[PDB]
Amino acid sequence: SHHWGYGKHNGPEHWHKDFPIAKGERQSPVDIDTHTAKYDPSLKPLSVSYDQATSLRILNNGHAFNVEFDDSQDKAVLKGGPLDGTYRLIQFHFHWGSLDGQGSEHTVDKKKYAAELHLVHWNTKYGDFGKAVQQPDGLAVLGIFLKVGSAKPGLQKVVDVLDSIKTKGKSADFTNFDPRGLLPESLDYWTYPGSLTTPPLLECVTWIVLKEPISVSSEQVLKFRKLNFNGEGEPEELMVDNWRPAQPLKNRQIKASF
Ligand SMILES: NS(=O)(=O)N1CCCCC1
Ligand SMILES: NS(=O)(=O)N1CCCCC1
Ligand SMILES: [Hg+2]
Ligand SMILES: [Zn+2]
Repeated sequence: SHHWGYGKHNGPEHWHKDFPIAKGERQSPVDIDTHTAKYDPSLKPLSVSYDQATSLRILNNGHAFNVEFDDSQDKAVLKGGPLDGTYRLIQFHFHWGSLDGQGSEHTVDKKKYAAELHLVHWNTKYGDFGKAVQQPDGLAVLGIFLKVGSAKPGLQKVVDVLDSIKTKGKSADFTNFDPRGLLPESLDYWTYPGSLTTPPLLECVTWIVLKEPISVSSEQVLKFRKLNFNGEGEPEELMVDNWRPAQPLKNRQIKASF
């Protein structure tokens, strides 16, 4: 069978035929118009508590790679900001381009970054991820832009395992990785209600998008671009341009923490 992806024949313009929510009222990503976003003094301080994070594995899922965490206890959590309660880190992944001038999902005044990091968390009041994605406040995704410049030292362990997970369905052990090494200095952010940016495109996400990008080197992003969408032994389809473009804002407001 065919499957959704990022090519001409199965990319974002096709997703609505199997995932009609693709044309919904709270789809992600969106363009962040900085002049229209409003400071919200009701936002509480944002709390990223990752000191006890336990990474387990890295997986090439045929769309991106996921760095997976042990979420059987509150070992790595996001709280505060726009969030009510506690959200547990389950995985992170990236979206990136074929060229440095595109790759992000969110845009900032229509600016595209080279890539975007998504740290995915689920609301512990719903007990598991699968139940959380049946809820309008089930997930919180912390989004971080990547620009090309100086290397991000904390990213290099991710870059160096990618050769071992080149093709779809390959995984590798990935213990003792500290995701705090992927953050910028500032936690200043924009927030809005949205969706998963991949099928099934479920409208369950509180998005928290940091204003400050991280810098990664050209060499680091070049290694992202050597991954494959295809499986082993299949003709090579480089894993590039695995981003969804901006969707209509509709009846939403983006709030700023700053
Ligand atoms: N609607 S979809 O899931 O993106 N896909 C399009 C290509 C054929 C298989 C279904
Ligand atoms: N790209 S995303 O919206 O962060 N992600 C959340 C977890 C499920 C797959 C989609
Ligand atoms: Hg939902
Ligand atoms: Zn994502």
